[PDB]
This record gives sequence, C-alpha cells and structure tokens, in this order.
Amino acid sequence: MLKRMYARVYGLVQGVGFRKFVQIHAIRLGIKGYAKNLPDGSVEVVAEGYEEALSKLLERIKQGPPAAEVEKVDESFSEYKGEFEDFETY
Repeated sequence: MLKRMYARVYGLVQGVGFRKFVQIHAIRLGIKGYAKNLPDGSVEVVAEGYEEALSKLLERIKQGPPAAEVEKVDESFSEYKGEFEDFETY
C-alpha cells in the first residue's frame, strides 16, 4: 500500500535536530521524500513509502527529537507518485 504523506510540524522544531531526526528514521523505514525548513519557523515533511512505514514515521514526527517541542502535526495522505529516490533535507 504505497502512499504519499504530507506533514506540517509546528512548535519548537528548528535548531533542534528535527530534519536529521526525520531523515534518519525515514532511511531506517525505507521512506523517500524530504524534510524542509519553512520561513515561518515550522517544518514540512513529504514522505513516500508503504503505509505501515509512513505511520511509523508519523509517530516519530509527532514526538520529535529530544530537544524539539512539537505543538501540532497536520498530516494528509494521498497517491504515491514515485517522485523521489532518496530522503533529503532542505
């Protein structure tokens, strides 16, 4: 069940190891896509992979790394486009 998952992460989420934490867990789970800093201070994640893997990554995203303080994750699921070959951070 390949899917694409979009996640917007609000809170104390920049300067705290967030993008690397998502990347590591994505690589561990076989997920491709990206985690990106946004100018407003939040982070966005686009992830493609099997549903079960995406759900595991979502759980990680909601927690964040130890220095993060996640206020809310907004997520949305949609069709897998097979757009990515790696998991990148920007």
